[PDB]
Amino acid sequence: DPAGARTLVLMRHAAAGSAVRDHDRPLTPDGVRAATAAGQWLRGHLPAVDVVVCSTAARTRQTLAATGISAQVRYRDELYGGGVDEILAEVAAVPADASTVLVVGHAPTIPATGWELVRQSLLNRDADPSSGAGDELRHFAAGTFAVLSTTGAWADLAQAGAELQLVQHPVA
Repeated sequence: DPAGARTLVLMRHAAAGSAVRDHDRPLTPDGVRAATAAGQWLRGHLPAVDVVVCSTAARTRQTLAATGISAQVRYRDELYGGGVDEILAEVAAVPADASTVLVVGHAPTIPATGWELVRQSLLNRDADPSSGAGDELRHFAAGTFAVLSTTGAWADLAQAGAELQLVQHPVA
């Protein structure tokens, strides 16, 4: 039945400064360091990212740039303030044979998305409904990412859910 797991990385952009338009706010120097560290970790520890879905905001674009990940990128205004359902609709639309997908977006939606996927996966696995699975997402500062795994096709992610593997917190 399953035939391999797909890897989903849900990232909140790194720390950003001030600008006269919110969408133009740049990373701070500490946010650049945090995004750089996150990229180094991702490229050293996970399969190469195949597809990135990224908010059009400067800070999300810049976070991606700082990671050093070269992949096909889908920039989406839907990720600039979209909710869980919008983020999942965009993940569902990626090339189906992608093995590893990175999402670079904003809180609160990014951690909420992870949490919903975890709870759906619990349900599908007939887990104990008092399970604390997903509680690691309770801290999700700028630059954090969660790594999840699913056996479902990308299109089916909302129904299939995903299991949380790790949450990597910013180190700068």
